[PDB]
Amino acid sequence: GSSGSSGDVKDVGILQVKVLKAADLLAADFSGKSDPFCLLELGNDRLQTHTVYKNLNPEWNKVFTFPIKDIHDVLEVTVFDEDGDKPPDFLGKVAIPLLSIRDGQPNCYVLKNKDLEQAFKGVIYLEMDLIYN
Repeated sequence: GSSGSSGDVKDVGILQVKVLKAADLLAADFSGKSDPFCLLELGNDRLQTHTVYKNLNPEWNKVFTFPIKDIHDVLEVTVFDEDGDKPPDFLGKVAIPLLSIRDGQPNCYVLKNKDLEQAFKGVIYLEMDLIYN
């Protein structure tokens, strides 16, 4: 038991993500509401947040931990909008290199679409943290 689990390569660190919430979220329906959701995808594993209905600003406030295989990786949080039988739609994205991760400060990351060159609509607040084994 005491012995460790030595064997598989030693990871460089761990990326701790914390989904706070979303502000100024575009409205899919005419009424003025939507059922968006945050979907974290890194390396090979992926995790999403609880889907909130009848709310333009879902207070996710969740946490997600993923192994850091390559320090040259980049986490991307794509928020879509679930529409019943119909599949989810793309409502902007956010690309941020782990390196950038300096401190656990609330840094707002505007939702930029494939054309990062410009913006899309509203912004988001994601709190990430870089850890080292």
